[PDB]
Amino acid sequence: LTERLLNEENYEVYGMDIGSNAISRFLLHPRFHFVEGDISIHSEWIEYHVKKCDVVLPLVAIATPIEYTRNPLRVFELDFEENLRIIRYCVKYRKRVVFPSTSEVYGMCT
Amino acid sequence: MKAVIFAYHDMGCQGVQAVLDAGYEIAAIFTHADGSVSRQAAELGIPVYAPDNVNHPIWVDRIAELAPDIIFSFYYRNLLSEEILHLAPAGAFNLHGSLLPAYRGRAPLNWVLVNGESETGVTLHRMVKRADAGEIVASQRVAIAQDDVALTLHHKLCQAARQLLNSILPTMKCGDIPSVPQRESDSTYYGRRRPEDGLIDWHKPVSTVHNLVRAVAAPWPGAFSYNGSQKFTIWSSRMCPDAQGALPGSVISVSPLRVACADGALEIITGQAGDDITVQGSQLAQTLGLVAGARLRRIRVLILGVNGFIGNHLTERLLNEENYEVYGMDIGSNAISRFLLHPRFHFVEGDISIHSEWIEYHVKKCDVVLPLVAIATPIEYTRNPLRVFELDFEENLRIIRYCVKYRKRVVFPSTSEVYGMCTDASFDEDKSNLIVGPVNKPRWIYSVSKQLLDRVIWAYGEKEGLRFTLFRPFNWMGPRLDSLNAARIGSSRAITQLILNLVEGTPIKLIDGGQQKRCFTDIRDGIEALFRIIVNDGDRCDGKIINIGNPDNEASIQELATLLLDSFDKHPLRCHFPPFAGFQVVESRSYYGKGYQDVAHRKPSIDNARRCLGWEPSIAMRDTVEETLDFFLRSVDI
Amino acid sequence: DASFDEDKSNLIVGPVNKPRWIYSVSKQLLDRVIWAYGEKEGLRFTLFRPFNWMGPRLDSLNAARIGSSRAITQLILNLVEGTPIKLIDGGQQKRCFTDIRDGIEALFRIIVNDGDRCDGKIINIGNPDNEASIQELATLLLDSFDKHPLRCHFPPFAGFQVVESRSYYGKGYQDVAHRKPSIDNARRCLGWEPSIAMRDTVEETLDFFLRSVDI
Amino acid sequence: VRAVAAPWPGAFSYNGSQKFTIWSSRMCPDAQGALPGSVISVSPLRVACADGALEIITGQAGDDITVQGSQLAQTLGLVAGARLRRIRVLILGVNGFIGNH
Ligand SMILES: O=C(O)[C@H]1O[C@H](OP(=O)(O)OP(=O)(O)OC[C@H]2O[C@@H](n3ccc(=O)[nH]c3=O)[C@H](O)[C@@H]2O)[C@H](O)[C@@H](O)[C@@H]1O
Ligand SMILES: O=C(O)[C@H]1O[C@H](OP(=O)(O)OP(=O)(O)OC[C@H]2O[C@@H](n3ccc(=O)[nH]c3=O)[C@H](O)[C@@H]2O)[C@H](O)[C@@H](O)[C@@H]1O
Repeated sequence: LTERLLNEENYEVYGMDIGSNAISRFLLHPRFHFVEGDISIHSEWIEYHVKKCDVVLPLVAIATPIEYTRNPLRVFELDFEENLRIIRYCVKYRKRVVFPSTSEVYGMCT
Repeated sequence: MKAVIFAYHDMGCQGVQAVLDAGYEIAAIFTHADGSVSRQAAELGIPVYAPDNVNHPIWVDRIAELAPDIIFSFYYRNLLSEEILHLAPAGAFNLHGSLLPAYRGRAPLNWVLVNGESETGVTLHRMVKRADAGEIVASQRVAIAQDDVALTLHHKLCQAARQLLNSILPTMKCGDIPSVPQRESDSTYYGRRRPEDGLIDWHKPVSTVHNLVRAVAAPWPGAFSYNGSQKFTIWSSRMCPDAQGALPGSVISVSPLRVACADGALEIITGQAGDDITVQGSQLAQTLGLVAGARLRRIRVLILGVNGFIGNHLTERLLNEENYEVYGMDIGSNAISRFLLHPRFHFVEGDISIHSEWIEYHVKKCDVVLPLVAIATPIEYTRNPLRVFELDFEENLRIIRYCVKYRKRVVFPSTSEVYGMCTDASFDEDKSNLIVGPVNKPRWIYSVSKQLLDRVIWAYGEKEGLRFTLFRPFNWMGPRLDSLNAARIGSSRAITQLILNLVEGTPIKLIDGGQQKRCFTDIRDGIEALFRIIVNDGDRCDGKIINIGNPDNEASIQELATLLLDSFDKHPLRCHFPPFAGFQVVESRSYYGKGYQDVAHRKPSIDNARRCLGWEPSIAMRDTVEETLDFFLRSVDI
Repeated sequence: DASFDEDKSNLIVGPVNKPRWIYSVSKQLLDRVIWAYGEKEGLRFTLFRPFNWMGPRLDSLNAARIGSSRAITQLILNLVEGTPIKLIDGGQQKRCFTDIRDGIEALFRIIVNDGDRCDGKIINIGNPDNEASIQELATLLLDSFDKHPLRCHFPPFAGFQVVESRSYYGKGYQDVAHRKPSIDNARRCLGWEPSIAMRDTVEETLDFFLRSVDI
Repeated sequence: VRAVAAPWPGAFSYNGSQKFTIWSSRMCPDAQGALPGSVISVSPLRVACADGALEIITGQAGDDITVQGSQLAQTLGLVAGARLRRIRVLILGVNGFIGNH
């Protein structure tokens, strides 16, 4: 998504993560700004940036079927709690969430 | 005769009945917790004890109270102290497994199979202070067959002991010593086997690999290797000389399972793929999915206070080594200007007194944490005791809880002042006591602080699994040790304060006589030892309280200023500075203020640093004073 | 030091691999922080260091079975449930035992603070006239047990037995051999010296804990 | 005692408050007169039941090693003796549908 929006004309993308070991190609791209952050720790840097931006895409999530039974609590505490904190940041500062739901929400649907 | 027997496992099980058969009166059998020796002596109506350490005033002064005549050691795990050996007149004799004086180590019944020995047998000898190096009394040797494995050779050598103690033992009841010393060149003390030793090396002879597999055949850990990333063991094998032109590690057949070695091939009979059941060699290569293949990021160091005494020189050393990503946090970079632009170093803005989020984030991002921020000047202890305690204890402790929570390693900086006014000849991390003055002596608000912090680290690393290593510098000094402009306040260590007195032509004060002695360590030696700890070669540092210091440099502050003055006059800029303002001895409560106290002598036990790092100091006092002087001198408007 | 002086005696503890002193070092650093406040901020304070006080209501018999119990009431438990009186590491070390009444009286005098004599000073409450050993304690304990009007209802005495340190306390323990307080600051500031002798303390402590049990 | 002797968990009881196990025994019919549960002697270690007494051949106190019945009663230290608050319920929402009942 960073490369798509970066190739597009008027997109100033701010990307938060703990590393840059896969986004190395466009790190210094003038329309891309990397920021250091963990959605579990930072409350201010994440809230600041949500104000500064227009759309928010909280792509941080643990989405591995093994981790659900392995680490059920960290799966909940990250996929739910911390992401919801970001969503309340958005309702407060009046921003749009392009939020990622999941296919697993249907579960064993007929 | 009265016999005290230290017996354990199968050997002790048989040896106790061998002594009981030889006519002896048994009045004490000592062993350990859990064929057994405890249930054996229990069902014989014998008194049997199992102490933690038999060398104990409750036990030593109650073993000789039983009036022992002989003491016999049948595979005892703990070592006996000479004071406990000399309790029986006729003496004490340990039955060792190997054919002494060979393999005089521990657990040799495995090592004989490993190397491929042809014969080995029991050897009863007289316990001396040397490790299993007494005088031979009897030796029923046993031959190792081509098929023998661990359990088989165990019961075979066990029969050898049970058979030898039916002859020499009834003869020893009369007080004879038909003993023979050991050629102290014909000795091998093979130590304990660690689990990272039953690993297979396929680039060796099949004889070697088969010898290993037999050495750890059930119920031992068993030889093992890895297909891709699946640890699988090999319980039994067959030395197949068929080379079948294949590279070491390559699978040849799947039924029979055959792996190629440097010469020939090893044929795997049984084994397990993981902790699942032991299976047939073909079924073994099935669950592994074998066909015909072979067999078998840099480190993030977080430095809190990169711009500082240690931090500057530590970042330089970690940086020169290729594979290190150092992240250094500080309020200013006014002295780390040389590597700011260095790609393998990232500076980051922060103060541990304010930031409580960025710290935690970075502790996650890194691999080892070095909270080098700490106010460590004797004057500030009495001046701002609350400031010293809040910064050096409270805030740094919060950094450590970050580490225990995120499972990082803490190379934490303890101090020499943790010992305080210690009497010991050399201050030992693991034995020296810790002496401090009363509460009305606030100079120790620093010492007590770093110590309690030490103990909390200890508690975490022990009750919660914190990876840590404590290092206690001993008066490190060199370039970049405080600043002369901040040394004018008193907030400065000893050396650069006297250098300031030479620069501005102030009398060099020698507090309270100036006759106390300390060991002065060079910066290069201390930074090498710290890096050796950080590399942590083979976990030699985990849980250890190491000690960095240079005992070759014990001098007095008068001796220090003397060596300093002679290097000042010999400097090419002595002319640029005023004439020397002389010495003058002053009260302590005249320069440090009320409530001061001091340690008179200081000598570090670098035993652990020698033992864990393969390091001993080098640069002597003279070189340090010269380089320290030079740097600070030319860093002046000239 | 023969008698521990709050204002002169040093403070000695074993190395870090002796977590017994996690308590001592903790209470001391806290002591020193109070001292700092009292001078760098003017905190009104007074520090009192009890010396093996004992009497009625000292731990519980139910919390003594876990180990969470001081020496006196632990042995009282041993004599209550037919359990041997263990004398850790010989039980031959000595401490000065202060009665509850005297210690409370000294503390009350501290709270009164007659004429600000207690401000900034580290008072020490103890009875140097009651130095005894755990061996000698347990014997004086036993001696008071059998002449008690309820000797009969409790089971027989189970004997004494010496035990290693790291068999009852575990890894990393160490102990202070002798302990005697300098009660000068108490005397000087409180007009206070101890009175009740050990036997009364032993007898009243036992008496209370004994009848505090269902029959 | 036989039904769970080694290497099975083993029978056990309480010496006041310490857990000791009985590995081997001899049901001893000589109903030597004591309360069922009283210790009769040390060597042999005997404890009374309803119809006689049980005799302790071997055993272990705590997890220290197994010994003779005599040594067991010493590590325990025995003579003729005998073997051997309400619940706080917090209700958030006490005034309501379930709570009141
Ligand atoms: O690295 C160490 O071993 C420890 O040493 C220091 O303790 P200290 O040696 O007492 O402090 P110094 O600045 O090195 O002073 C040493 C002695 O020199 C003397 N001195 C110092 C300055 C001066 O102007 N004149 C003078 O006579 C004083 O007696 C002073 O105690 C610090 O307390 C610790 O932070 C440090 O870790
Ligand atoms: O109240 C006090 O003076 C101090 O009591 C304790 O220190 P200590 O007296 O040494 O510990 P105790 O449990 O009261 O017992 C004293 C010693 O008797 C010994 N002991 C204990 C129990 C026992 O059954 N047998 C026995 O010999 C132990 O070695 C123990 O250290 C606490 O550590 C201090 O915090 C407290 O201030």
